[PDB]
Amino acid sequence: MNVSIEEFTHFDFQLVPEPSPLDLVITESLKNHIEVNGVKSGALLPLPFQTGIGKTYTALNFLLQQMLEQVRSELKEKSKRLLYYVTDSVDNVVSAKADLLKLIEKQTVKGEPRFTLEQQEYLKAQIVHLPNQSEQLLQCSDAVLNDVLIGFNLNAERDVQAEWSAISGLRRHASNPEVKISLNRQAGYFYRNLIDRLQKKQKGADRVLLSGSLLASVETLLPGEKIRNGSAHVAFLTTSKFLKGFHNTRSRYSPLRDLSGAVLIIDEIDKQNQVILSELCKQQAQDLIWAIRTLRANFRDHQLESSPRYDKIEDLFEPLRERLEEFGTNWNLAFAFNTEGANLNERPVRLFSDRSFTHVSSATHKLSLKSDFLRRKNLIFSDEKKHGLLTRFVNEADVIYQWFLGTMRKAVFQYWENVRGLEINRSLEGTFQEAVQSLLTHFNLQEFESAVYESFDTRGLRQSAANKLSSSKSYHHTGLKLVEVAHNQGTRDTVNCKASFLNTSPSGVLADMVDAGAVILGISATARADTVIHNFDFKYLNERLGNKLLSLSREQKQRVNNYYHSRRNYKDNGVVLTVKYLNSRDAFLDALLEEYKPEARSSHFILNHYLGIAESEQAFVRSWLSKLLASIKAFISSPDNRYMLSLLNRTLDTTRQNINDFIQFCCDKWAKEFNVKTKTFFGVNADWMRLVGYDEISKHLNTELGKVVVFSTYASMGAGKNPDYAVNLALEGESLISVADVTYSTQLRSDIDSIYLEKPTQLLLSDDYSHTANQLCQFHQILSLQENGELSPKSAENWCRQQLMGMSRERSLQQYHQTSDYQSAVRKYIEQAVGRAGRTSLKRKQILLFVDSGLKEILAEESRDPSLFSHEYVALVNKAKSAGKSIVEDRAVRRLFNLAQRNNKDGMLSIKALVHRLHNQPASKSDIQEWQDIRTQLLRYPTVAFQPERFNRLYLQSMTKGYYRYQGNLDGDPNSFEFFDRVPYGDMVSEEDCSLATLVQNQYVRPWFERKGFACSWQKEANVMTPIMFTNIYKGALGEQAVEAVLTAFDFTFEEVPNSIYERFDNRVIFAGIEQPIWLDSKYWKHEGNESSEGYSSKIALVEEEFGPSKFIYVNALGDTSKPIRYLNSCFVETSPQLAKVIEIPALIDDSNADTNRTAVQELIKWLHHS
Amino acid sequence: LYYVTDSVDNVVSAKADLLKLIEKQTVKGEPRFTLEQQEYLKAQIVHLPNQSEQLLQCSDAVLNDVLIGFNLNAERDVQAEWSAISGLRRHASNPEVKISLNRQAGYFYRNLIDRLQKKQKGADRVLLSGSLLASVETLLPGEKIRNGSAHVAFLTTSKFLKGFHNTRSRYSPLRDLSGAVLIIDEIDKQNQVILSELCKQQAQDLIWAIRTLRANFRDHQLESSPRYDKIEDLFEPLRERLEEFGTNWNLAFAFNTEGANLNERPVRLFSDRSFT
Amino acid sequence: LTHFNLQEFESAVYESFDTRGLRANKLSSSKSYHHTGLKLVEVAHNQGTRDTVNCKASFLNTSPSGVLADMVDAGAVILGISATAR
Amino acid sequence: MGMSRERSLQQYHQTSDYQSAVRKYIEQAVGRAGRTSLKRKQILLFVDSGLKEILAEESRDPSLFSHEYVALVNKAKSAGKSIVEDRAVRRL
DNA sequence: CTTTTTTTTT
DNA sequence: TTTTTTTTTT
Ligand SMILES: Nc1ncnc2c1ncn2[C@@H]1O[C@H](COP(=O)(O)OP(=O)(O)OP(O)(O)=S)[C@@H](O)[C@H]1O
Ligand SMILES: [Mg+2]
Repeated sequence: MNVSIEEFTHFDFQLVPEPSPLDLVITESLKNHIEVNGVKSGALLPLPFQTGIGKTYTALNFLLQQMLEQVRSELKEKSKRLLYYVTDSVDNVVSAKADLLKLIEKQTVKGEPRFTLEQQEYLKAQIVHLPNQSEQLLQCSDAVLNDVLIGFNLNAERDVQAEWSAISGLRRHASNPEVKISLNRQAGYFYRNLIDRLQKKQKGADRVLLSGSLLASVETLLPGEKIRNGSAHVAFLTTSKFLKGFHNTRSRYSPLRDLSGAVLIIDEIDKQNQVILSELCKQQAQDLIWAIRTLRANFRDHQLESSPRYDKIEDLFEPLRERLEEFGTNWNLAFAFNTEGANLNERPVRLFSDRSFTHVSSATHKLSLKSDFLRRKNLIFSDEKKHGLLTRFVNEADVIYQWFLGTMRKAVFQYWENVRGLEINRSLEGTFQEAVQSLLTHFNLQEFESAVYESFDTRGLRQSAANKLSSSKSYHHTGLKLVEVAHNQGTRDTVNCKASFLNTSPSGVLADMVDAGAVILGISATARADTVIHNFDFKYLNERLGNKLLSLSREQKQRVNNYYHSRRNYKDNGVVLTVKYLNSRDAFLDALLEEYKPEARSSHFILNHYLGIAESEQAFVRSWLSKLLASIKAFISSPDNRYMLSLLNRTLDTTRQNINDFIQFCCDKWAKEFNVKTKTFFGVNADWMRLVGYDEISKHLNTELGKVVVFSTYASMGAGKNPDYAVNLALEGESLISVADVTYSTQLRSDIDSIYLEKPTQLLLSDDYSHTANQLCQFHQILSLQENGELSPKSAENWCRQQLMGMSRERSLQQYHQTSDYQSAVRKYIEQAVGRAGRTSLKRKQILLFVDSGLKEILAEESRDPSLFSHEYVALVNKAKSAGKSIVEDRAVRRLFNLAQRNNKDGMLSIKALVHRLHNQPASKSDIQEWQDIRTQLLRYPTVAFQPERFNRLYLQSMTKGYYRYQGNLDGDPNSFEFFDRVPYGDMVSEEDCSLATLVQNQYVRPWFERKGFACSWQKEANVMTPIMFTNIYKGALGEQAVEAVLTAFDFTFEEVPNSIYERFDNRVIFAGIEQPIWLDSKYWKHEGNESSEGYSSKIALVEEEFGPSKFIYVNALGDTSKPIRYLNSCFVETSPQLAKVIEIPALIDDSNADTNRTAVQELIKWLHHS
Repeated sequence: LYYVTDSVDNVVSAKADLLKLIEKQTVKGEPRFTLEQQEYLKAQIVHLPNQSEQLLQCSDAVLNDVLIGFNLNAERDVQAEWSAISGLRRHASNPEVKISLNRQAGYFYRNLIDRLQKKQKGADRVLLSGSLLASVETLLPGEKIRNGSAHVAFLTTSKFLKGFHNTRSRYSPLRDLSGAVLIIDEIDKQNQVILSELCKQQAQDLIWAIRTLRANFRDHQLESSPRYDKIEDLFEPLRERLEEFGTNWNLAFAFNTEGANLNERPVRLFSDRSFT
Repeated sequence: LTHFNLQEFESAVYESFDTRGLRANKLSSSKSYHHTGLKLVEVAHNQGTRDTVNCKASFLNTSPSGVLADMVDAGAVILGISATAR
Repeated sequence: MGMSRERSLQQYHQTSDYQSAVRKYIEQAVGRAGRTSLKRKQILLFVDSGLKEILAEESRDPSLFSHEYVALVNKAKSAGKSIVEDRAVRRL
C-alpha cells in the first residue's frame, strides 16, 4: 500500500507530549548549541545519568520528534536528514527498533491514539534496520530472490544459479543446528557475489528500471536502497556495521564520508571505544620499500591531463615529486635491500615508533644501512663503534607514504570542487570513487587503489593538511607504527619492510566525526568514566572540541536528580538492599562434590575426571565456582526472591556441560531442601539471545511458579538490556511494592531481584584477528596510558620494549593491574552490571546483591561525587567502605609528575630532531619558520594562564605557580628527570636565574623588548616552560635579542644568516660600509661551552670555505664589565689583535648594576675600523 | 608414469583395471606376485582427484591428526571452517546438501593446504613420520610422489594441466616432463580439453603493463652477485626497446577516445599476429 | 621480480610459465598458427572514470598441437591411444 | 561483429572438417558394441537417417575399421557414389 | 538456421 | 602471574 505524506496535512504538529526533564536536557542543550555555534556546526552531548532512568526512551522520543519535524518540513515544501541509532550489540539494536515501533503504535495523546493507522504505517516505513549480509540474505524469502534474479537477468549466469541452488537446498533442511553454521557463511558469500553483479549491472548503460514488484524486492534485499532513493531516513545498526557501511544498488555507502548534518544516537558510547579500535587494527600492512620504489618510478614522468576537471590538482603533487626525487637520490633506490652479517637472520628486525619521541628497536645494536655500488645492493648491517641508520630510512619512508595518502585526499576534494562546477547536486561521496580512479589511472598507480580507499575509510574522516612544535600535539591524531624487516617470501637475498600503522585513536575518530558536522548523543551511565582503555579520552576531546562538547548546567542536573529520586524512592517504600561479599569457602565445595559422586576417591578425582578440569587450573575453578554456589544457595534460601542473574566472565555453554551438570545437581538438591521449584537458564549469550529470545525467561516468570536462575556474562548482559518480566499478581505474594511517588507506567513489570557479580578479569583488550592486530592493540593501549598521564615515560618505554620482545599476556595484565585506570575500569564494569537490577519501579522489599570479595578493596577506593550513582551502587560502595579502611592515594599529582616528564622528553626529542634538520644544508623554509616560531613564542609567553592548544609541549603544569625544581642531565637520558617535590634541592626554572629583570634594566634592551612585545616579566601562571626550552631555547633568544638591541644603537646592521650556514652563527653584521662580511655568535652569559677549539675551528673552516675570509665576534650578553676583551685566532690561541680573526667580549651589559659596557663596544668598533 | 584421460570414470576404471591385473595375473598356473609383492606394487600407484573429492574421502581421524600435528587447531576461522565441514558431513541429505558440501570441501581444502605449505616452507618445519606421515600422505597423494614412495599417477587432463599439491608447493607436471612416460587414452578428445584451459587465461591491460615496464626498467638494477651472472644482459635489449617505444608513443600521458562511434560501442581488434 | 620491483607481474609470469613451461615471426623461420597464436584487444573506458581508456588484451600464445609438440620436445614419451587418433 | 551460434554452426557445416568430425563421433560411438567375443547372433543398429549421406562419403582404407562401422558404411553406401570434390585439390 | 555435456579451481 | 566475549567481512 503506497503511503504518501498527504495524510499528515491535518496532523497538528504543535501538540506534543509532556516534556520530561530528560527531554528538556536534550532539547535545551541542542537549541543553545544551534543558536550559538550555528546550524551547520557539529556537537557531542554526553548524557551520563543513572542506569534505568529513561535515557533510551528519551532518545527514541527524540528520534520520533525528529521524524515528525522532517515530515512537517516536507509538507511545507530538499534531501532527507539522516538519523542513525548505533550500539555495539545486535540485541540492543533490535530491542531499540522494536521499542520505537511500540512507541509509534501505542503513543496516545489525551485518551486517543496520536497516529492513525496510515500515519503509523508511513512512519514505520521510514525506519530501516541494517544487519550483516548473512542475516540480510537469510531473512528474505525465495520469491524475493527469484524476483530479483529474473528482473536483473542473472539466472542466465552459471555460477550464480549454482550458488543460489546450493543456498536454497541447504536452507530447506535447516532444522538441524549444524546446517545453520556453514549456511551463514555461504549466505554471506552469495550476498557478496549477487550484490557485486547487481551493482555492476546498475552502473552501466544497461541500467534496469526499478519500480513496482522489482523495486519492492530489491528494497527488501537491499535496505540501504531505501535510504539512497529517499524512502527512509532512519537507520538502526551496530557500530561495526556503521564503520563498514552498507550497500545500495549503485555502490557501498560509507556513512563516515557523509556526516554533515546527520544525527547520531550512540548508546553506550564508552563501549564503542574498543569497537572502533578493533576496526582500526584490521588495516592491511604495506611493504614500504615496494611502495616508495613504485611512487618514485611512476612520478618521474606521468602527468595529468590539462583539463578544467583537473584544475589546481597538478600543483598539489609537485612537492611530493621533488621530495621523492631527493629521497631516491639520497637512499639509492635503484638498488634493492638485503641484510648482512650474523644475528640478523635468526629473528627478523622489529621497530616500533610513536612517531614523536618513543622509539624501540628489537635489534641489540643500532642497525646501519649502506650502499655497495660494486655489488649494486643496499645492505642492512651492524656496525662496530648519522644519516645511514635504518630507523631514519624507515621514518622518512613512512612520512612519504602518509604524505602521498594525504595529497590523494586533498586532490579528491579538489576534483569534487572542479566537477561540481563542470557538471552544472552530486555529493562528495558520489564522486569520490571516480576521482580516485581517474587520478590513479592518470598516474599509473592503480596498485594503491585499495590503500587509498581504506585511507578514506579510517583517518579519511581526517580532512587534515601535523607533528610540529607549533601545532597541537597528541597521540590521538598522530598514531603509531610497527615495521618488520624480514626476508621476502621465496627469495633469500632481499628483505621487505612490512609496516602497520595506526593513524588515529578512537578519540580521534570521534573528534573528526564531530568536526565533520555530525550531532552525536552519547548515552551511557559511564560516559565520563576515568579510563582511557575502556572509554574515550575526554580530556583530549574537551581540549580539541572546545565548546562543541556540550555541557549540562547545575540546574539541569539537579532537575534530573530530582526526577530520578522521585521515581526510585526506596527509603519511603521500605525497600532494603542486602549486600554480601563472598569468599572461596572451599570447605563447602568439597562436601558438595563429595555428595555429587560418593563413589569417587576424593574431590580431586571428581574435578580431574568427572568435571574434566586439569590439575593446574583446578584451584582457579575451585575458587570461582564455589563463590557462585554460595550465591545460588543464598538465593534459594531466600523465600521471597524469584529472579536471579549471575554475571560471570565465561559462558556456561555446552562446552563446559560437565560443570553445568554439577551446577544443575546442586540446584536440584537445594530445590529439594527448601521445596521451591527452580529453573536454570544456561548459556545465555548473544547467539542464544538471537535464536531463543529472552522473552522465554519472561514467559516462565509470568506463568510458572518458583525461582529462576540465569547464567550470562558481562559481554552479553551488562550494558543496555532491560531484563524485566511481566508481573502476575497471583504468582507474587506481599512482596512487590511500588517505589515511585506518582505512577508513571502502564502494565506491571518487575526487574531482577537477586544478582551475583563476579570480578571482571580480562580488562586489557586483545585482538584475535591476527598477530599484527594484537600487537597494534597492545601498543595503542600503552601509548594511551602514557598520553593520559597514568604511565611515566620510563615505564611506558620499558613496557613497549617488553611488548616488542614478546611478553606474555599474563605479564601485560600484571602491568596494567598496577594503574588507576584498571580500578576505574573495574568500577565502571561493576556499576553498569549492578545497574541491570534497577529498571522498574516495582521493587521487592529485599534485594540480594552477592559480590566477589576480590572487588571489596576496589569498590572501597571510589571517591567521586555520589550524587550521580544509583541506589545499588551506593549500597555496594557504602558496604565496602564500612567493612574496613583504605589509604586513599592521590591521582592528579602523579599524573602531573608523569606529564611533566612526558612534556620534557617530547621537547628534548623534538628540539634535537629540529636542530639536526637545520644543520643539514640547505635548510627548508618550514624548519626556519618553526625555529623562529618557537623562539618568538617562548619570548612573548614564558608562562601562559590557560592550557595552551598551540605550543602545549613547550609548557608543563607545575605544583608551584611561577617556578619549579627539577633534576636531570639535559644532555643525557630524558627518562631520568625529576620534578617538583621529589627534588627539594634541585635547579630552578624562574626569573631569578634568568636575571631577566637585571637584563631589562639596560637603557637599550628595554625599548627593544617593549617594541617587540617580548615579556619583561614572568607572569605567575601555572603553565611554565620545560627545562629543555628554558636552557636551550629561551636563554639563547634572550641573549641574542639583548645583544642585537645593544649593538643596533651603535649603527650596526644585522642580516639573516644564509640557509647553508644556519644555526652556525646568530646573525650577519655589516657596519660603517665595511665590505668584509661579519658573523655574529651571541650568547646569553658565560655558563660552560663544551665546544672546544676543534668544533669551533671546524665551524670557522666551513664558513670561510663558503664565504671566504671574514671576522668573527664571540660575545656574551651578560657578565662582568671589568673582564678584558680577548683576541683569538681561528685555532682559539691568543695573539696580537691585528692577527686575530675572532674577538671575544666577556659582556655587553653589567649584571651587578645593569650598566651598558660602553668601553667594550667602543673597542670592538675601533678594532672593526682597524680590520 | 602418468595415465591421463578426459573423464573421471575412465580414470577410476583404468586404475581398478590395473589393480585387478596386479591381483590376478598368472604365470604358468601360479600367481605372479605374492601378497606382499602385490601390496608393494599397489602402494606404488596413486590417484589424484579434484580437491573437493580429495578432502571428502578423508576420515575425521585423518584430518584431526593432520590439524593436531601441524598445530593448526587453534587458528580461529580454520577450526570454524572445519567444524562446519564435519557438521555438513554428518547429516549428508539429498544432493541439495551435497552441492554445498562439495563447494565448501574444495574451499576448505585449498585454505588448509595453503597454511600447511606456508608452515612447511618456514623455519618451523614439522617432521613427518609414522601416523602424521600416513595421514598427510592420505590427505595429499602428491606428497607420495614428492617423497618417492610412488611413481605412477592416474588423473584427468584437467588435473594434469593444473597440477597437484605436496607439502612444499604445487607440482606442475608440465615443467618436469623430461624422462617421463605419459599414457594418454583417447588423445584426440584431449585437443578440446587443452583448448578449454588455454582460453581460461586472464586478460591484461596493455597500457598499464607497458607503462609499468617502462617506469620500472628505467633505473632498477640486479645485484652483482654470482647467482645473477649474465642475467642483466638478457634484459638490456628490452630496456633499450622500452625507452624507444615510450619516446615514440609519448607514454608520459594517458589515453582517451573522442568523437562518434567510439563511445557507444568499445573498439575490438583481432590479430592473427601474421596476416589476419 | 623483487629486484626489478615488478611483483605485480608475478601472476602473469606464473601462468605464462604454466602455458609455456615446455619451451618467432620471421619469413626465415618455420611459421605456423600453432606456435604463434592470436590476440583479441578491447579498447574501452576505464571502470569508474570517464576520461581514460584501457586496452584489455586476451592472448592465445599456442594451440593444443603446439602444446603437445612442446611436450614431446621437452623429453616426454607419449602413447596416444584412440581408434580415432588420426 | 557478434554472429549467432547458429550462424557459426551454419558456416562450419560447409566444411569437410565437419564431416570428418561426424564420422569420427559415429565410429567411436558404434565401437561401444564390440567389447567382447561373446556376441548375440543378431545385433540391431538404429542410426539417424540424417547421417546416411555423411556415412556415404567414407573414403579411407577400410582395413582399419571395425565390423559395425564397415557395415554402417556399406549400408549407407548402398545408394551408390555421389560426386564430391577432392579434398587435396581444394586444400592446395 | 541450429538444437550440449564435460573437468578443474575458484 | 592471570584465568573472554563480541561484530563484521571475508
Ligand atoms: N514514560 C516512561 N519514561 C521513562 N521510561 C519508561 C517510560 N515508559 C517505559 N519506560 C521504560 O523504562 C525503562 C528504563 O529503561 P531505559 O529507559 O531503557 O533505561 P536507561 O535509563 O536508558 O538506562 P541504560 O540504557 O541501561 S545505561 C525502560 O523499560 C523503558 O522502556
Ligand atoms: Mg541505553
